Amino acid sequence: MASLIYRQLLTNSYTVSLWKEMQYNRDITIRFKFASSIVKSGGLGYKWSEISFKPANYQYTYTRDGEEVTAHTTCSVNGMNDFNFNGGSLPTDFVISRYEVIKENSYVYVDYWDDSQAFRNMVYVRSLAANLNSVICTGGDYSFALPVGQWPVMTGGAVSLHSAGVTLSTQFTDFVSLNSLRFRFRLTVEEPSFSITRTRVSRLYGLPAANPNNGKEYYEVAGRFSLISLVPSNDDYLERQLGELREEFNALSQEIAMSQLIDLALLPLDMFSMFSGIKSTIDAAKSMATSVMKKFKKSGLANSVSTLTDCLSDAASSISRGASIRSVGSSASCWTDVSTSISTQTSTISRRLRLKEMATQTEGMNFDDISAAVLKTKIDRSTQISPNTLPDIVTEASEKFIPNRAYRVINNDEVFEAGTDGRFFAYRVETFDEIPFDVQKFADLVTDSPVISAIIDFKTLKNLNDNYGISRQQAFNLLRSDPRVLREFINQDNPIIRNRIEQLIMQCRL
Amino acid sequence: ASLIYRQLLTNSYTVSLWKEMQYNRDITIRFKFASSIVKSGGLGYKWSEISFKPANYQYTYTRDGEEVTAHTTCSVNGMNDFNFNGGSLPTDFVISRYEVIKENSYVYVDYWDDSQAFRNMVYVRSLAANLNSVICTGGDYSFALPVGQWPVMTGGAVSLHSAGVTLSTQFTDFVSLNSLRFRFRLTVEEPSFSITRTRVSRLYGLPAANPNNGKEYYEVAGRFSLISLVPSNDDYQTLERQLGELREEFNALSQEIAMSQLIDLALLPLDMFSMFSGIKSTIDAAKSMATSVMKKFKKSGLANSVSTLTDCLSDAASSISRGASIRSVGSSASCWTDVSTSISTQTSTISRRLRLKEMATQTEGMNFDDISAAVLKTKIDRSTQISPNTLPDIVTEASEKFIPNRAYRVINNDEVFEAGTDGRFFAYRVETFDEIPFDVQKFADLVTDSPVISAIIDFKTLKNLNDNYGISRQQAFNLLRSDPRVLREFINQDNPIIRNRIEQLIMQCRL
Amino acid sequence: MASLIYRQLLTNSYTVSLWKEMQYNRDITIRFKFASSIVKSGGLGYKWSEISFKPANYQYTYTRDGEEVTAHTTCSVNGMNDFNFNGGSLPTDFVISRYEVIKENSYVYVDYWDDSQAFRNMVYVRSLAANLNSVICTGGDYSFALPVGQWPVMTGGAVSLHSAGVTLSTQFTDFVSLNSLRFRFRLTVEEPSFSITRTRVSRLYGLPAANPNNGKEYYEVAGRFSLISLVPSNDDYQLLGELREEFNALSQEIAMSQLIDLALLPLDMFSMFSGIKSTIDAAKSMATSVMKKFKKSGLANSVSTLTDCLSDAASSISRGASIRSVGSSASCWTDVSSISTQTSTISRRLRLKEMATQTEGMNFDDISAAVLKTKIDRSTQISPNTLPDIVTEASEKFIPNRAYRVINNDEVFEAGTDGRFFAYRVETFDEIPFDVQKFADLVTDSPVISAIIDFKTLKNLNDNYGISRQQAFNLLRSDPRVLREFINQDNPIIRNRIEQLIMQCRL
Ligand SMILES: *[C@@H]1O[C@H](CO)[C@@H](O)[C@H](O)[C@H]1NC(C)=O
Repeated sequence: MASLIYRQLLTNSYTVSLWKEMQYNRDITIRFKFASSIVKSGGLGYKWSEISFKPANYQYTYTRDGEEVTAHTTCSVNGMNDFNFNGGSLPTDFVISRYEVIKENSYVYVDYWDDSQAFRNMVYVRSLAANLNSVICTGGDYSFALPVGQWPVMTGGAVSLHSAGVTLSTQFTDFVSLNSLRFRFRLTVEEPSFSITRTRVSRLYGLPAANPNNGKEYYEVAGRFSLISLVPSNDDYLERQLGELREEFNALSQEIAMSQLIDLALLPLDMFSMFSGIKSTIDAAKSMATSVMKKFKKSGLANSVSTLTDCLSDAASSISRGASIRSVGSSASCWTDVSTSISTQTSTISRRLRLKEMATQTEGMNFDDISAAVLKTKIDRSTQISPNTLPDIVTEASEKFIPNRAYRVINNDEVFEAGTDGRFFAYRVETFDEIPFDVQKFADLVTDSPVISAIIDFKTLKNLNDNYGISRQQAFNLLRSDPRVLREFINQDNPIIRNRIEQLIMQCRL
Repeated sequence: ASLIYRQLLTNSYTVSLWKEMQYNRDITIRFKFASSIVKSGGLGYKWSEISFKPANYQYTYTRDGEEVTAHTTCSVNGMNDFNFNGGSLPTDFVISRYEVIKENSYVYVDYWDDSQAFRNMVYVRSLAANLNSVICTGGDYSFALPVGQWPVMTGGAVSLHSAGVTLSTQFTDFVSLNSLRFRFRLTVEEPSFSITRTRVSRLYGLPAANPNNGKEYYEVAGRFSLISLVPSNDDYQTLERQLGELREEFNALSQEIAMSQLIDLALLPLDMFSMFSGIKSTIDAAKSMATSVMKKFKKSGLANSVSTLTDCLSDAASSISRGASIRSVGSSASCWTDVSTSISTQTSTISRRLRLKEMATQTEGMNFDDISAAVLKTKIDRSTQISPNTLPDIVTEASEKFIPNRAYRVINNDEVFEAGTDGRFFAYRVETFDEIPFDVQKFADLVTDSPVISAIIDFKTLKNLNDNYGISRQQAFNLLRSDPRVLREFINQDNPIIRNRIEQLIMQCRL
Repeated sequence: MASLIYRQLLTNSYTVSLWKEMQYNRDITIRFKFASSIVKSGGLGYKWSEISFKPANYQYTYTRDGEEVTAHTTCSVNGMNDFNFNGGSLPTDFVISRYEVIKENSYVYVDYWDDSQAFRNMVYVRSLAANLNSVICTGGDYSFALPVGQWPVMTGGAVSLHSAGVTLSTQFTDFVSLNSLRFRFRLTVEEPSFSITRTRVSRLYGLPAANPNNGKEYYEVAGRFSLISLVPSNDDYQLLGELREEFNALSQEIAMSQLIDLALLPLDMFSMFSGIKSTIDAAKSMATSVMKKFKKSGLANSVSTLTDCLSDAASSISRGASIRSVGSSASCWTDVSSISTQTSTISRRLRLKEMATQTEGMNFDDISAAVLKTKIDRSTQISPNTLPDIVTEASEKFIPNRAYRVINNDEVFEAGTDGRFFAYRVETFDEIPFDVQKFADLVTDSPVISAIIDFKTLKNLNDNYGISRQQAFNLLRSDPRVLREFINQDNPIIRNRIEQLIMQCRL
């Protein structure tokens, strides 16, 4: 459990979240404006080349419900009809070679954009739809300034714009390029017609392309849109000296309670519990489990685990082991090997039981459990545990917490111990009395059978059985490293155990 | 079946969308050049420039049974600027500058279609195409001079060979297209271009006056294979009354649920996949349901209480203020024996913390939340109104409001101590069930460390059964330990004192 | 454990990453240039209609710290003031209707772009910052080409460019479109003023809009930028016929003692994909690649279908699916010589009991996964597109026939997918009629065990290599300790069975 957090870091290292589907629902005030292109031919001044529409950019600033919002609109037309009027071939007759008009068969496009969060990084959009209201575009009065004679005026023209389909588009300009929202509008001819006064043309529906605004600042229409777009999870599109952080640990040296520590080290403190409560203040939250894992699977522990896996696989499959490497006792196995007297051999064989402890081949208190409990106590009670600094501190912890530990194995009422400090014992279960430590049997048992972690190691167990005379059940449970009886003793206030626990603390400090 | 709860809590850190798709498609690029003439003033013998322009062409051509709308845009770069002046007079034929295509120059062609490969193509890798080489021959452009003979530029042939491919963007006044950029190199051929009635001929290249030769387009076939990045949901181009209805559906299917098969299902490690693959129809290409449910799951009473238990063991182990403050019954306070709010009160307050022993792996028996999850799975699989959009926060409301009033027990040397959130507490013996005074300050020290077991077989029904349907020692031990073997044995032997308890639990998981 | 890896694959199926937040910090040499637009009115040539600025593109190639980098810089100005100077209403007096001048109120924009990686796919950016140094920009000598008269020369003018905020922009052209970075610069007038000679204008500050480059090839200013952008993790965005034979060549070369030592380890995803000397792309996407095919197979579909049938057997009861049930009642764990047929059919779901964590012994799929991890670290032919569906063909075709047992009151009931059943007592091996309709009621709920030590070899062993009570109980329970102890005692009646298991783990 408390070592299952390490096993989980390992397992989920492959993951070493970023996007989010955000829904947006906001009201808008589309204020657009037509624009006309007027090219007058030379000569006397009686001949006009074209009278057409021009896409017109228009940036404005209106008031939302307690916010001031800048916006930017661009109106355009498609499918307009090209009419013309030629009354004579002489330089003194009024002629307009080709002018554009809008009718049913045409459509009116309006690109819209704001500075809001919806259009900040909008490149992908689905579930798009909008409810727009209909308006009325009325043309104005443009006086064709002829040199001499009369002055025809194109006056009138009304047309109702009704909502239509919506899409995306891009407003291109010489400064900014904007991924914008394209509203379509259909046209219904109204009663006011446009007619050129003092001319033989009148009673023709449409809108004139000389003064469509009719001296207005804009044409206003309000709307609402609802869509779902893609945006990065992070809505935005010195820390310490490690010596001094070690001194912060030395300030949190020793004062973990023992009942509380043993109760804390019996909880599956999974990723959520382990990275939620720690220091209760961070904005980013950008997968800090991944941020610590990317440094966790770069260290000696992880490389040694992978080396164990590869020596097992290779040597099993076909590979011979170098003359320095030797098989002690039974058939070859990384678990049973003298890397390279008996003290040395047993320490070397114990250096892999640390990996057994974090390969789910344990039976008891699983020392890495207590190491992780201490870690979760320290990074909780502390404050300089910044997400940049927790990576490689979890690894310094996992690699420098409780280096000198000890293990044991049980076989038919006969226990065989071992430790990385070069110590090796063999002792009976019922009546503790040492035995000649049996090599070629300790290896054969520890290779396969479940191993136990010697928090109650044979020295302390002897001292305890001697002074605090022990019952059979208590002895069996201490051998099996049972937290129930361990905490019953810690509440019985047994100094022979409190000393061992304070020594574990002084060894798990750093 | 609480493995779903455990894995949700564990993988809540992850809180998929995009997808790598391969597209291998044929194309018929029907492209076209366009020339830009500018004729100087004076008489009409003087030409300012004769150059190229980016030339767009949109059309609609037939695929193998599909009508595909397409869009091409051709252009040339690195062309050579030749000139030719017959003199300095207003009447002499002069072309101050004209562009010609040679080997050193390159031809660019942007291509786009209305198929699926191009709708949201913004990132691409493994890009490659198999294009064939073509030939391009010059046209016949008759320079209109005011008076006299009529020179005509005629000839020129250059072969276009396929080359590297990349991306580009075809801008217009109406649309903007994320397009594919085919590049082409040039190699001279035998037909050379020359102006009739003029002292120039037998020089290689392709003129820029009229490349199309009057052809409506030049056509070249190809195929392209690539790998692009796109959103999963292909839709990026082109609750009180409902929850009450679902409550009613649960409170009408609860009794239609069975007991034997439910106990059979409650021994299954139903992982995320096992729970979210067997949806009724996998309705339409749903999102990551684990993330969808978790982003609601980790805001609730359950998860916040887990975090509180965590932090109250943490601070308590860090400094002695919290342990000393929680005011336990006595003889330890790690965090668990805390009374926020007599015996009844303490026991209920402690059992509301024992609610986490189930999803803390501190159990040994039937693990009641397993039954809750199983009933949830059964109902959301046999229901019709359950949507993937409303299942988030329903997987949380169920976990939070299933079996609010529940009971737990602890065994210690042939002495069994029960307790419940409803404020009940019974102490008794294992073999000969006989009530006994309940021992506070011992029940707490035992439930802290010793494994805790669920009260599906609680003392009341246990004693009714021991009287009517009197039981043997091994079966009684296994009922205490809540074994599925003996439980299913009784459920197949049709014991109504267990069937009624199970139906009660069902009426409590009704929601 | 070695089956827990399959259960974990199934669990993490929801993850079936691609993007990443990368930090780029690179040095750059901003070599920009101004450009002016001199428009001359008609008449004689003394009257100037306008002298404005123009967006000035410049494309070049410069040397970074061991790199040769191609770059592109676009200079522009904004908020420049418009001054005028008229010497008379005649066509023969030197007049400039409008000329643009620079002061504090104005700003200078510079769009910058390179061919490096930082600019290849820059579409999203955050935490943008930059360190730029200030420079001085001065105007040259633009001689107004008067047909006749004096020669006015606009000369002088200097301005100090101080850094300002940075943003994004897009440089558009008739050839290329570049997602570029917009460096903005504020201006402070310097001591040298701009003045037109042989003309009544002097001792006025700013930068002349006529010749701001001063005849230079560029204005060089160094800089550095830092950002955090989104990028595809795959850093490139901008053919079984012989595999089976390799497996069957590697099958028996593998040993047995060390294989059993390795088949007890929870070789989770890290441990399973660490010893693979993968490619730069496989190490990034291996797990999801194999998972997207692992949840497409008969194994996954059968698991999901058992789950669907358990849900439907708990719900349907009022209309309960009455297909068949031998035993107490419908379970969907027992859904069906007739006896041999039923047993094989039940064993095709005891494989799911195996990969559902409801076993006690060596859990044959675990041995299969151990063989897999021992073969795919040796096989030379392993590749990113290749391991996916090899993991699945392995999981599907390793040990097709496999047997199981259930113990009840010292009476073992066996079963096998090969249509064989054996009932027998633990202490005294002697067969018994196989009790169907009880074997099912027991295998349904009681734990099951695997047939690594199956009855045939078990009896051969109890005959030849006389066996003790505890050793026999542990061999029934399928204990790896006693298993490895026999394998080290060199018992051919177990070595042969293990070799058979290998040869079935063949692919
Ligand atoms: C066949 O395998 C054995 C061990 O399994 C090995 O010693 C031998 O060299 C192999 N044969 C060849 C030709 O390599």
